[PDB]
Amino acid sequence: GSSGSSGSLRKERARSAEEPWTQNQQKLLELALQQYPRGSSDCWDKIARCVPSKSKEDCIARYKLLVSGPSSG
Repeated sequence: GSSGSSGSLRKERARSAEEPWTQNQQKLLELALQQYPRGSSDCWDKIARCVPSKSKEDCIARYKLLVSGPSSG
């Protein structure tokens, strides 16, 4: 765009802001989503516990995709 310094942020692997989910994390979460269903902000706070890699906030940001995806049977 226009020659500017301050503004929005650009994606970059280096930053590693939104790291991927390993077979483990993806699992620890799923299994959790079952034990700690929707409810109070605390409900999730617990889900993040089973995930020593991702945090509560991340757990919720991942759920959207988990529920926003097709699944046969």
